[PDB]
Amino acid sequence: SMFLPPPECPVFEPSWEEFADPFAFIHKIRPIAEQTGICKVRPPPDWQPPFACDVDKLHFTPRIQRLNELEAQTRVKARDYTLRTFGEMADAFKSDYFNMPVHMVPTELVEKEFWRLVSTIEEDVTVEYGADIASKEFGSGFPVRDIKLSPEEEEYLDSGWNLNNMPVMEQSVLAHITADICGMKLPWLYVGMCFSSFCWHIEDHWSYSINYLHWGEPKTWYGVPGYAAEQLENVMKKLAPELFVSQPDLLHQLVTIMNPNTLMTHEVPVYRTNQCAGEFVITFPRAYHSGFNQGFNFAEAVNFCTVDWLPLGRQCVEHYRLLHRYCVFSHDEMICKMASKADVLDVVVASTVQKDMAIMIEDEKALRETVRKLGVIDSERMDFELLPDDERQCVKCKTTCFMSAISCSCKPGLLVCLHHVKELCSCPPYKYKLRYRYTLDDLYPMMNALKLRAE
Ligand SMILES: O=C(O)c1ccnc(C(=O)O)c1
Ligand SMILES: [Mn+2]
Ligand code: NA
Ligand SMILES: [Zn+2]
Ligand SMILES: [Zn+2]
Repeated sequence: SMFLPPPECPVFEPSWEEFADPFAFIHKIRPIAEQTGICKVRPPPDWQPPFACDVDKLHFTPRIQRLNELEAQTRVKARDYTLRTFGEMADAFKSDYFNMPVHMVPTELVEKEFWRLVSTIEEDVTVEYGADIASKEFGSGFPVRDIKLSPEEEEYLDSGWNLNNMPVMEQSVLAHITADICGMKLPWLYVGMCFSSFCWHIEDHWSYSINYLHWGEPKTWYGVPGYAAEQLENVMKKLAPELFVSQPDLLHQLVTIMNPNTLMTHEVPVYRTNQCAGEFVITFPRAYHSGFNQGFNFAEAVNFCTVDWLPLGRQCVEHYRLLHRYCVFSHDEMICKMASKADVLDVVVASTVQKDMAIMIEDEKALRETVRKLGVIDSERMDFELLPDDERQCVKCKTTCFMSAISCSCKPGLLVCLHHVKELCSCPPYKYKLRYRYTLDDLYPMMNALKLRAE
């Protein structure tokens, strides 16, 4: 009556045969899990990657978090903690909050209380949360090559489910990107405490994510399937329109806490789960998710992109354009990079890239015909991939240009994409130049190499 828990998301317990290949498994469960947005994966009982670190030498500065439903928070960014001192703070907080030992506090009660707490104006509870990229100063919870490693660690070094591997494996198309995009290739570490929260969001470029809880108390999740993404946004926009004002850049994205019952009242499907230590949660493309930690814990997560994802990635960039949102990378640049490496691509990958590339080329063909009819005549080849991102964003829609753009000597350095030829300046279009990475004639042999590779 006060909080009605959403239905549970799917839980999978793969055999060791099934577990051997994460991408095969994820493809397999996808028909089920994409209907719920998130799912949980329990590894085989003896898959137990060793965790080891010194709690006194690991330092980080956490973000302070107010817990108010519908209040704006920024998706990225008062004191430094070691893992030990954060833990001591975290345990004391929960212990004092409930006047109980921490293991005795029912997960159902922490959940109820979380939603009461964020709802109540009179309550002004603040907590702290660590969110930080895998670095030399704070490394992965999974074993990596560096130290002399134990046989136990060597067992899990090359695991597909070791989250350092998944990104740079042949089957995350993100692995092929040469643009560093560190925020999307490197794992992130999350040190949680009771009620510390992640707001409703989807991943950049509508990518997958995979989250492993190394140890500690559970992480509570809510997820919405990709097909219902715009439904959720419509609900949120009505209740919190300030979150939907356009952002000056990626460092100013606004997100918020919102009761899943509010979504369920508006017929948005929502699923929940308690992720416990040693379990994975996978989020699917464009699947909204949010949650909070039950207590002191330690999680690790990374984004990835399968061949299943490529056409959604193209759709995402089109969606970003319509919203004037910045891109993390150029999707077309990634496609062409892969084409230029057709001989070493996996064959199913080559086949899928070929299909996306065919759409890209046909769309590009139409756009160039349109701008020619606008009276843009001069053109010059341009290696867009050499420009810093902030030097190749469309003035109007902020898209990262790669296939082509329009420039005018009138405004040096400024570019518009071919959708916004009329937004560059007031000179007549005969003064403009079409800057292009490839002629259409360059592009067809590139696609053809993919075809040969694919057979
Ligand atoms: O704080 C987390 O555990 C979490 C969960 C899902 N997603 C994110 C994220 O930042 O993408 C963070
Ligand atoms: Mn996320
Ligand atoms: Na509150
Ligand atoms: Zn544009
Ligand atoms: Zn001009």
